[PDB]
This record gives sequence, structure tokens and C-alpha cells, in this order.
Amino acid sequence: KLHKEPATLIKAIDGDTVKLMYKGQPMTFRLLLVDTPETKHPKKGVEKYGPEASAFTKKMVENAKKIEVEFDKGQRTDKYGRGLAYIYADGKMVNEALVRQGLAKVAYVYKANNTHEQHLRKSEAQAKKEKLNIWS
Repeated sequence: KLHKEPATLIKAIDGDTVKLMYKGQPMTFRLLLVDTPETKHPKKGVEKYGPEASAFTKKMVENAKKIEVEFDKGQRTDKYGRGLAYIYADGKMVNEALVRQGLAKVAYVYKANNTHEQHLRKSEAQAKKEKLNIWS
């Protein structure tokens, strides 16, 4: 089953992307099962709530004492070379926190990487009941 591995923060890039030192090598990680408003969107400019999601992720990983990555069962890298994982800051999954705060939507499953989809779905449901940020 899944297991967490240590990593070291290098730089927070976007609400859904963080650069980390994983096993002695820098890597860009794309947070699994989440879709945050972008600030660095190819087409379309700084989307609504983009700055908020970026600040949220940034704050969470920078203030953490221990960063851990957790790959799922499917493909572990996307077509851009970004690792696909669940990121944890001091035991708290950053993917879930974003959703729970209404700063991200739960994305489509990417090649069998859906172990935590149900959990995330529940948090997203709650965030919309509470009309949080995106769900206003």
C-alpha cells in the first residue's frame, strides 16, 4: 500500500505545484486529484482565487517542520516530468486542506491514482455547503 517519504521544500510554485528535493534531486510536484485556480495559467490570466490558493499552499509548506510525499498506485510522473503525489506538511495533507478550504476542486482521476479521491470528495462537499471561497 502507499507510504510517505521525506522531502525538502525548495520553492512553492503555484497553488497546485511545488518544487522539492526528493531523494537528493530537485523535482517539480503536481498535487494529485486537485484543481486550483491558476496564477501561472498558459491561456487565461490570473484566475479568481488564484493568489489565495498560491498563498495557502506556500504558507503551509514553508511553515512546516517535515514535508512528506506520497505517490499513489498509478503513474508517478505526468507528461511534463512532474511527480504526481499527495503532499503532507506536518502530517496534514496539503491536497485535502486546499479542497476543505474551498480553494480547489477535486480533479479527474489520472491513471489509477485515486486512493484518496473519496476522502477529498467529502471535504469538497463540505466546503461548498459552507460556501467557502470558490463556492461563494
